[PDB]
Amino acid sequence: ERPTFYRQELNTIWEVPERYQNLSPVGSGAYGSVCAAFDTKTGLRVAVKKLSRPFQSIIHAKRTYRELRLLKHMKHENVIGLLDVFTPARSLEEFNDVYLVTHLMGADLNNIVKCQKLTDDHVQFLIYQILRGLKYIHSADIIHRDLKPSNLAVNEDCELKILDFGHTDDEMTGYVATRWYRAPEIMLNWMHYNQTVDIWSVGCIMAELLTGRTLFPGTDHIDQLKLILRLVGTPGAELLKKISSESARNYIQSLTQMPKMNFANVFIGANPLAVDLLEKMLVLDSDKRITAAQALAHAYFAQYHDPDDEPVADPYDQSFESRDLLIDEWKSLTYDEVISFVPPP
Ligand SMILES: Cn1c(=O)c(Oc2ccc(F)cc2F)cc2cnc(NC(CCO)CCO)nc21
Repeated sequence: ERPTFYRQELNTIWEVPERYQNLSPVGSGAYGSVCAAFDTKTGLRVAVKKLSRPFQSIIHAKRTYRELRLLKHMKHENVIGLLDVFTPARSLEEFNDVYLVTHLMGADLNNIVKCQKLTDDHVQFLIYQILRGLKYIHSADIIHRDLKPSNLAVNEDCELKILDFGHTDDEMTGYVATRWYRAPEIMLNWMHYNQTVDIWSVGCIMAELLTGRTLFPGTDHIDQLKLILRLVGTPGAELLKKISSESARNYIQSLTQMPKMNFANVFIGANPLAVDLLEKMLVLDSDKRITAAQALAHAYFAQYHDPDDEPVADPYDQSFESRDLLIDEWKSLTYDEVISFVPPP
């Protein structure tokens, strides 16, 4: 049955089912503003995202469909999930707004690191959960592509969820956290990239949790690359071949060759098992990076690793990605997905 909706001006008029009370602006998220609220039906504190102009263009309509598809698929402890999706619309003809509901999270990882070192046990637990969530995400052939501490949310008990999985040129420019966790092959568009871009990001995050400091705080793309290459060495012939961009490969070759540094001398005092994992994650050749599944079985996570409690995802059909459709067709697909939603247990 259709719930009763009530109206409220927040951020824009918000029209939500009565179950959602005490709506309070919480800021911005991916492609829309977020409100905290109390779900009287479940007793949960929730985050409610209203999408801004979900169907104003083909790009927007497809993006709307994409986010809804991704959130409906994800059913994992360490990945943001969909508690509810609703529209005040009674039909496709009047359908123009989409609201997404998930758990309200207490803080992001930026708030926790706060210029300070975490204990080795904290790093173990936090990275373990990230890799557990990434194993799940990657098993569905989904790539986050933009993992960073601000996308990693935690509750009081340090229970972690990954948000915003699956940025303009300007916001990737300069001394910005938006670029600091990006694998070099995506930062400078070396090649058709895969899942392991996210493992690079995990290495950057893990090192930051260990030192309290940004691993590669480049002032720009070029500065960041030099920072990266100083640690991991300049690419060898083998990797150079795989750089399908003639232009990028040519620039790479202009740089003075540097050997990989000793990670034990970079990360003084750190668990040698942590050092070892960082070495396996922060490999320039993405083909050779440790995967999430492999990293979970690494000795560093001995006290958390359970092969029987690290689930994979159901198959995720993303054939729509290569599909060209009109606005109203993307809208109709989105509508179907809203209508068909079944709330989690
Ligand atoms: C920033 N942000 C979102 O963009 C966000 O996006 C959504 C995704 C899917 C969805 F169905 C609904 C959403 F709102 C959810 C969300 C939940 N908790 C929190 N809590 C934050 C504390 C700030 O009060 C800390 C983590 O940033 N922030 C969120």
